[PDB]
Amino acid sequence: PLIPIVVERAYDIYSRLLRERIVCVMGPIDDSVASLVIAQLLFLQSESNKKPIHMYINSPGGVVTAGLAIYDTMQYILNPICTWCVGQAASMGSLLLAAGTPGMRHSLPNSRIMIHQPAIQAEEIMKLKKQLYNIYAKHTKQSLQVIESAMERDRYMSPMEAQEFGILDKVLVHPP
Amino acid sequence: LIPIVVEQTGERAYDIYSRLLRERIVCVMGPIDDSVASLVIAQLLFLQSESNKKPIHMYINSPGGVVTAGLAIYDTMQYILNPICTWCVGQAASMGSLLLAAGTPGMRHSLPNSRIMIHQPSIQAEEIMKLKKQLYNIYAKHTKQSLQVIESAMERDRYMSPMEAQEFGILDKVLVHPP
Amino acid sequence: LIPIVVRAYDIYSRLLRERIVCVMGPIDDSVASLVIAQLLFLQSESNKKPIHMYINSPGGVVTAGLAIYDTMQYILNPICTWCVGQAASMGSLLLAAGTPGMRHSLPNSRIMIHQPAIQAEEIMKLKKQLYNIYAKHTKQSLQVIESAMERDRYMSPMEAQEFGILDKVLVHPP
Amino acid sequence: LIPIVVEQTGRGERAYDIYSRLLRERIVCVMGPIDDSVASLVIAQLLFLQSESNKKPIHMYINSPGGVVTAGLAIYDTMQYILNPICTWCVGQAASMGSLLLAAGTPGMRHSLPNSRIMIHQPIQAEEIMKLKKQLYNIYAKHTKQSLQVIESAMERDRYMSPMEAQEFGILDKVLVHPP
Amino acid sequence: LIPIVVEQTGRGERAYDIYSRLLRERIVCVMGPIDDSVASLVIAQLLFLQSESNKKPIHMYINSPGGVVTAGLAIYDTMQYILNPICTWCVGQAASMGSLLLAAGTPGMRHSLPNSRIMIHQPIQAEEIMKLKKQLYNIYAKHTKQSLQVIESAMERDRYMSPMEAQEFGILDKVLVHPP
Amino acid sequence: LIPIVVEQERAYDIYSRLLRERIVCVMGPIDDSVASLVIAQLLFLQSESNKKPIHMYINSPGGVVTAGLAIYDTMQYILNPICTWCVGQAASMGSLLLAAGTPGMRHSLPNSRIMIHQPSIQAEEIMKLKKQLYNIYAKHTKQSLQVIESAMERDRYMSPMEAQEFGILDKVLVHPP
Amino acid sequence: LIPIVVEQGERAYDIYSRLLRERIVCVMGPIDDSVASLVIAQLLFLQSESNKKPIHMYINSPGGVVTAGLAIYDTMQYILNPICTWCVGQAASMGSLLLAAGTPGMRHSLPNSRIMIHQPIQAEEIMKLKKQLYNIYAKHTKQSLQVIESAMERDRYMSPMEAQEFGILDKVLVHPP
Amino acid sequence: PLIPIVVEQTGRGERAYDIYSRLLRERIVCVMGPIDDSVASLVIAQLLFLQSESNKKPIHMYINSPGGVVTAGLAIYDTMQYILNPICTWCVGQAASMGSLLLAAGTPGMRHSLPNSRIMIHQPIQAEEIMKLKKQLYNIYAKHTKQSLQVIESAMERDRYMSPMEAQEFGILDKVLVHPP
Amino acid sequence: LIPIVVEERAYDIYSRLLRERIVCVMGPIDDSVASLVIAQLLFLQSESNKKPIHMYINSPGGVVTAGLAIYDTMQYILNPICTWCVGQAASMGSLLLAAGTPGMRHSLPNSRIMIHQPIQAEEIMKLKKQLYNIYAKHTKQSLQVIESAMERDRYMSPMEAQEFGILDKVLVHPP
Amino acid sequence: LIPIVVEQERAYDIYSRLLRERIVCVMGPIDDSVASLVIAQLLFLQSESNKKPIHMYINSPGGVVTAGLAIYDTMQYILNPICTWCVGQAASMGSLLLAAGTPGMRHSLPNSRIMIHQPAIQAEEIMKLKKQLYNIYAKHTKQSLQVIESAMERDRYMSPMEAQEFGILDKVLVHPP
Ligand SMILES: O=C(NCc1ccc(Br)cc1)N1CCN(Cc2cc(F)cc(F)c2)CC1
Ligand SMILES: O=C(NCc1ccc(Br)cc1)N1CCN(Cc2cc(F)cc(F)c2)CC1
Ligand SMILES: O=C(NCc1ccc(Br)cc1)N1CCN(Cc2cc(F)cc(F)c2)CC1
Ligand SMILES: O=C(NCc1ccc(Br)cc1)N1CCN(Cc2cc(F)cc(F)c2)CC1
Ligand SMILES: O=C(NCc1ccc(Br)cc1)N1CCN(Cc2cc(F)cc(F)c2)CC1
Ligand SMILES: O=C(NCc1ccc(Br)cc1)N1CCN(Cc2cc(F)cc(F)c2)CC1
Ligand SMILES: O=C(NCc1ccc(Br)cc1)N1CCN(Cc2cc(F)cc(F)c2)CC1
Ligand SMILES: O=C(NCc1ccc(Br)cc1)N1CCN(Cc2cc(F)cc(F)c2)CC1
Ligand SMILES: O=C(NCc1ccc(Br)cc1)N1CCN(Cc2cc(F)cc(F)c2)CC1
Ligand SMILES: O=C(NCc1ccc(Br)cc1)N1CCN(Cc2cc(F)cc(F)c2)CC1
Ligand SMILES: [Mg+2]
Ligand SMILES: [Mg+2]
Ligand SMILES: [Mg+2]
Ligand SMILES: [Mg+2]
Repeated sequence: PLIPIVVERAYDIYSRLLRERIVCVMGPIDDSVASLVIAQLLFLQSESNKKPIHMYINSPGGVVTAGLAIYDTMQYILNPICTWCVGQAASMGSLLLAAGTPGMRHSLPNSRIMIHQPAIQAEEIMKLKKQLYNIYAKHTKQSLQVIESAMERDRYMSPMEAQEFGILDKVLVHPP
Repeated sequence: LIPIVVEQTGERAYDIYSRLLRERIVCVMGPIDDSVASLVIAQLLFLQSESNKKPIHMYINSPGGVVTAGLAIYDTMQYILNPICTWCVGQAASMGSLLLAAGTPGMRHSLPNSRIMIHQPSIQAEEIMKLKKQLYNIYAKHTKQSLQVIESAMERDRYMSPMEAQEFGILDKVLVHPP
Repeated sequence: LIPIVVRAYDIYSRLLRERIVCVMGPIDDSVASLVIAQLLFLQSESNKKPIHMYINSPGGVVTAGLAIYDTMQYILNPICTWCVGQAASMGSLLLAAGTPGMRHSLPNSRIMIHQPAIQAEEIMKLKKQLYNIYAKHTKQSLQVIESAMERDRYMSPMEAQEFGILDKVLVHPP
Repeated sequence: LIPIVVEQTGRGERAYDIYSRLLRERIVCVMGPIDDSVASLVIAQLLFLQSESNKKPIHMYINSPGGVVTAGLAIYDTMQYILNPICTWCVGQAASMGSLLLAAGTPGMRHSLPNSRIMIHQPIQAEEIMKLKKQLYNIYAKHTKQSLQVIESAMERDRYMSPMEAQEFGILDKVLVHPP
Repeated sequence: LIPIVVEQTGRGERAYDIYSRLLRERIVCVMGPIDDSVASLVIAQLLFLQSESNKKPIHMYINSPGGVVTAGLAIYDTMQYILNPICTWCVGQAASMGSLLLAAGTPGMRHSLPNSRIMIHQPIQAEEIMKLKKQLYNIYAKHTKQSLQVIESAMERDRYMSPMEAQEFGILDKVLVHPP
Repeated sequence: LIPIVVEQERAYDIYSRLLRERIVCVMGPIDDSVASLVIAQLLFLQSESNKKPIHMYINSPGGVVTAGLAIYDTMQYILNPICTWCVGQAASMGSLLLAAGTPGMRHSLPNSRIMIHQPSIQAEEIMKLKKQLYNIYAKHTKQSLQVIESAMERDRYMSPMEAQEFGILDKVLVHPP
Repeated sequence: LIPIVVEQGERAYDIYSRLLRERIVCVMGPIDDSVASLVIAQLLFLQSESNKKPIHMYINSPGGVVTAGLAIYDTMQYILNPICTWCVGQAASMGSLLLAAGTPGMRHSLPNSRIMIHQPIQAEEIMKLKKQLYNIYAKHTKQSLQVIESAMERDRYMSPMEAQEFGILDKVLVHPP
Repeated sequence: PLIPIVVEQTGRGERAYDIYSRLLRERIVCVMGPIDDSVASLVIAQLLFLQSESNKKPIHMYINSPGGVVTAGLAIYDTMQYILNPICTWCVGQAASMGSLLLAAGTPGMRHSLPNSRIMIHQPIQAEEIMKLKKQLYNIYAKHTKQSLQVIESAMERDRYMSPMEAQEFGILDKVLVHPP
Repeated sequence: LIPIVVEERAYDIYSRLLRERIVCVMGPIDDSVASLVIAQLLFLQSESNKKPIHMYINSPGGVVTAGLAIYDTMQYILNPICTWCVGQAASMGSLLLAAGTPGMRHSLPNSRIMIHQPIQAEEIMKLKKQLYNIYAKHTKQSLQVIESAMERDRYMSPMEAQEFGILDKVLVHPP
Repeated sequence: LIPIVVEQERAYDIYSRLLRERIVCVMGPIDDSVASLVIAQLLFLQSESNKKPIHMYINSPGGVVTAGLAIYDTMQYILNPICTWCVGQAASMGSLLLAAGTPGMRHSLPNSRIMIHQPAIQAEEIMKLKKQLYNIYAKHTKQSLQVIESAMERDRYMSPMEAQEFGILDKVLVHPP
């Protein structure tokens, strides 16, 4: 994990991407990742409350409450958010992908998307699961019944299938 | 420890990998995982913003690794407009050979003693097969071989020499030195 | 802790400014990557000035060693190789691959051409690549190389000189 | 934690870790076990110091239980390759390859502090192990001026020598309490 | 995490970690176990301080359970080699090699705080272990002014001395609550 | 080391001797291995006599729910009266087994502690199991299911007297009558 | 410690050996080559004692190694004997395949068991194994390949009643008739 | 992995055997799990014991193995050829690598698989030595399958399993059985 | 799990083989294996000082002094010793194979034999010289040939080992 | 796994059979556990006969000095002649035990190696133990303390012939006479 430095002032390359309003959600989501992503989103809003923010997602998912913290922050800030699926968006990753601004949810052609979810009481685990159903229903425009049925299936969707389902808007090979 | 080198601009000190990045060289050395993919993708996108026309060099010495991470790099290579020169040094196996093959036509290179493997050295069963079919389609597109030939070749647990890989359509040039 | 010398450089970076590249310890992909980056950087600083490669290595990963070997042949520069301590397995291949006339050992070094999850056929193909490379740089026949590599032993610098692995055994400069 | 010190130069004030400051005084430390990593660092320092001046003495401080023989021999060969006088100093102990480096200092310039201990005993195929051992015998014979027979016999004994005994043996020249 | 402090210099402000700042005041810390790495660092600091001034006192703070005997002896020999007066201070404890270093301070300049504890008891081949032990007896005899017989008997007892008892024994000179 | 005892002569390890007196021990955490052993013992004792009572000694913090349910189903499958005894504690699945003894034959010693709370696969499946537990506790305690669900949310133990009033057990005994 | 029991001359058996004597074979726990070897040896031994008498297979398993499960399955089909399968606790993955492979009419579950047909080398070989499972489930459940494939994609358990309706088992029993 | 005990009626009364020892009394030898020197030693000891009990009666070898150490597999193979007895081999679950070699080395006509087994002839010191061992395997497979060395070499390069029917056609086994006839 | 066989007396299968005068040297040789092999050889000599003993060898070698302890015991007892190489005999394993009674050293057809060998330096060389002397005695090759051959990191086939003088017969089945 | 042998019938593990022949093995490192066992065997053999020789087989790198001294003292305490045999090696405390056999009855096989060199307590106590070893070697070898001290400093092995000349053993035997 040596991070290359680029000259524009010298920045590590992730800090340079942040200057272009790009936030990376790569790898598992936990409280530490959520904290960082939230800090970046709030910083970018203060730099400009109108300019779009790009969120790059390559994630197998992770901790549900951490994912929900990022989701709530995405909705709290005013900015348009362009989400991009590269590699995969599974579990909480696909929720974040779906939560991008309508018209601005993107996937590359070979990505895979999973809405399936591969110590607390049983009732609390179900309450969290219902929160996920409600969020997916809101952003995909599918019924709760369809979301519940689809999330039970242990499978990935192609980008085209995810587009038809309402998780994303555009499948792009290159810019138009 | 990464050595530091000085470039004349006054003088600026770079670690040697950052200096290579300044020359439009991106390294894909070692196993491919999400962390490596993230770094390679960031570098490719940065280089495109510096110039959407100038070639980018991708050095590949890799046993492969995580398929979805490899596909993320592959999709980024196709997304950016730039010519990409791929170079096989040491080995390109599994996802490494896919990236090698995905360089711009005419600009896929190997050094003379490298070894290339398209075999994948041994989620639900159906999903594993879907990924495998995606690999077949990508190799078919860039090698110009049929799906039948690719499927048969990938079943064989072997490496190809650079000349063999050239004949197969994985690369274009086997170079001892510059022309 | 790496000492700093005086612009302030860590001592390995200072050696690199003097066109010295170190191949100390086991060779793996990470070492190969670093050595290759240094060789290519030094070529861009000057495609004519000699590069010094210091080798103290028990060997390591064959494909990583071959990546360094191919880079040594790719760049135009004269490469002076130096054996200090030992050059075994892939280390001795790199030593032998220096520019003719510029392959050196210190007097107490030891050199080994013996090699102390892939298919049997692929292991043999790699071994044959090593035979061909040693034959080319030592000027010995394939038969002699194959026989010598079977023997689990080190050569002294003088014996390695007679074999064609190196050119000069030096106590001090002339 | 390595303390940082400030030195006054021709270009102003510069901050060095204390080992880097010692290197500026032409002092090279060989403390702890000798392996390829230590040899690499010591060799780089010796070659750097030669380039700063091929005439000025270099001080080598040795407190070592020994270590890897080929790594020790790499340092030894570098000591002989550079032109500079090398003052060796035994502090604490010089055992196995450490005592070889101590003995390899420039004649007249091999030193020990009074309470140091020196060991020439040494605490791949059989033939190759013997070849290395014979190389050590030859090097000790050359620098101590003792016969091969005496060196071989002495190296078999699992013991340390005092600085005075090491002086009489030809490993070092001076046992010093303070400067003259 | 080591706090940073700011000093005013000829060029403006310089930031030192607090141990480096103490070194600028000629204070060398010997806290924790003594091994070759600690000895190397302490020796480098003592030699640096001698080069800054061969007359100004050096303060050595000792809070140590002891450690490696040859490493302790390397520090001891360096303390005797440099010309400078050395004030030793026992804070917390000085046990085994720690108490040897404490006792080796310049006569009149060996100090303890009131609640410290001092141990001269000490918590390779048999002959070599005894030779080292005899070196310790000789050093304690020299600096405490007690006979070899008394030192040998005292070192057999698995116990600590109070600062007052250590003063009476000849290990230290002053037990201080605050400056005079 | 398990001591050996002699019966009038045959030598048994002491647990095997207890088994001869129709005593089955459920001590420690419940997992598939414990369930297998307990089930084998219950079925063996039924074959020796389908009428004679079986004593089940329970000192358990609970454990794997499906393993506990396997024991529970076996207790209901065999015809025999089963006397359950709480010694030390019966928590989580342990208290379910205690409650599942034959009515009138569920016992605790005076200093035992009983917990019906479950100290904290897909979410839906975790809830299905939890609902199965509610139904079983309701059946054997004779409390409405609404009361069971509320009580199981409370992270606490009951004394033997409180567990008796709740319908988990029938008798709190210091010694035999 | 495995308790020892006495059978009537008196002979002392460990309790699992006593069960084997009653023609009961336990498949409790993860299935791997070692478990398969033991189960196969027991089935073949029981066939040699009598090629007509029923054999009882008790299943409490989360599944395990597919080829090991298939070795047991093939042995069940090879021997002539009627095989009564019993689900206690759970039968998941390969466990539910063995349950379903009992003799028609003789596949049983206790009331609180859970059954899963979902399944929690090169890609082509993994798919070939998966297709073998589809074919076996189709044969014993009498469902179509399409229905089996769809059902196996769903990460869920079935109740015993739902498994009965699906064709995995024949009887859900609280006690003997 | 507690091994059940079974009781047999003898001339002197009752004898208790662990179930594997009981199978050995019926001339059944198990090769289950990875093959290493320890497994080879036990299998070899059992084959030689069974030969001494009768040099004519068939021996059954049950194979469920991913393979393992090549020299250990070859030790078992050589023992199978050394004893005079007919050896019936049975593939249950899988026979991969050295496991499939042992399966193929059963007496002609007596090599069996159950219907859902999988067979692999692919194989998932100095380089020259590794090749010498590999050539020994080619020669053994050629002898027992009756295929050419060229066909064996090509087939062993492919990282795949064969079904029992495909293994039958290849010459690795003779019969694929659901139940006895 | 070691199977038990009945002869009534019940023996584990290795103990049954010992009743047939078979001693197994399978796996690495260390002091514990040497102790067991030596005890078995001495026991078999006491049962009969004339009847042959069979030693089965499948070993990568191991501790030199432990191997030499077995070797010395083989020479001490009067009995003919038939050695059998199954799988491999490498390093000390091949020394034991070669030390069988002349005419009674056997290999199965697919075994591999290695005489190459994959404290202070002087003591390591003394042990190595002891091995040279023992191989020279039992193979009838010169010290020079043994030293040269042991330097080569390779295995011999049974036929090559026969020609070298390590063994006498390569057998597919009994005659 | 220790093989079992039959004597004319009683079945012994092979080490117990050797003990029946008055053979005690000291193979492997010497620690308190090994000492305890050897001492028990020596005392048992003395009670069977206080006159018949005992054979001690030594293949040992040495080990704990006080444990070795416990065995040594027991060898001297019992009346019996003790034949010591070096097979493989006798190093450190192993060579002390070898040397402590009855005069005329200390044996080595031809390829054995013997080392008298010794490859938390206070320094003084370590020296006291070392002096005890010097005294014991002097007594049994008949060499002076000065010669023993000098020889023990040398990190080397002796051949059986050299050990014979030194006074550690009496006979180097290829086979019985
Ligand atoms: O201070 C600000 N906004 C101004 C600002 C300016 C520069 C930066 Br950097 C960060 C925030 N806010 C940011 C919003 N925050 C609430 C919050 C917190 C949070 F974790 C998530 C949210 F969506 C929202 C309360 C305080
Ligand atoms: O904003 C830009 N490009 C401009 C730019 C300028 C400087 C830098 Br540094 C990085 C990007 N894009 C780059 C393309 N990106 C989508 C994307 C994301 C991705 F992960 C892979 C892709 F191939 C493409 C969306 C945002
Ligand atoms: O960009 C350059 N050369 C110019 C240059 C200038 C400054 C630096 Br720093 C590095 C390279 N090349 C360097 C050679 N590279 C191919 C290559 C790659 C490689 F890994 C090994 C090789 F021997 C050769 C293709 C691109
Ligand atoms: O370049 C130089 N000398 C000049 C120089 C200037 C500044 C520095 Br920093 C280092 C060396 N040499 C130094 C000697 N080196 C060979 C060598 C290498 C080595 F590892 C040990 C040696 F004793 C000698 C070849 C190159
Ligand atoms: O070079 C010097 N002294 C001058 C000097 C000036 C600045 C610094 Br920083 C260090 C030393 N000496 C320092 C003493 N050293 C011998 C030595 C070494 C040692 F490890 C301990 C000692 F007590 C003494 C020999 C070289
Ligand atoms: O074999 C018998 N009963 C007779 C018997 C006699 C001696 C013994 Br020991 C065990 C059982 N049954 C017992 C009931 N069993 C089904 C069963 C299995 C099970 F795991 C739990 C149950 F509650 C019931 C089927 C076969
Ligand atoms: O020997 C027999 N049957 C007789 C018998 C008698 C007592 C016992 Br115990 C075991 C077997 N057969 C049984 C079937 N076996 C092949 C076999 C092996 C196998 F692993 C699974 C099978 F379904 C079938 C071949 C040998
Ligand atoms: O002693 C016998 N045969 C008789 C016999 C009788 C009962 C038993 Br149990 C074992 C062997 N032989 C058996 C064959 N053996 C050599 C051998 C050893 C071996 F490991 C594999 C082989 F194929 C052959 C030599 C001694
Ligand atoms: O007591 C006997 N022989 C008779 C005998 C009888 C039954 C048994 Br069991 C063991 C030995 N000897 C056996 C040989 N032993 C010396 C010995 C020991 C040894 F470890 C290896 C040897 F080659 C020889 C001396 C005592
Ligand atoms: O009771 C006896 N001897 C009689 C006896 C009879 C049968 C047996 Br078995 C063991 C001892 N003694 C044996 C000697 N023992 C003292 C002893 C103990 C010891 F550990 C070592 C010794 F050298 C001596 C005191 C008790
Ligand atoms: Mg103490
Ligand atoms: Mg709680
Ligand atoms: Mg799942
Ligand atoms: Mg493979």
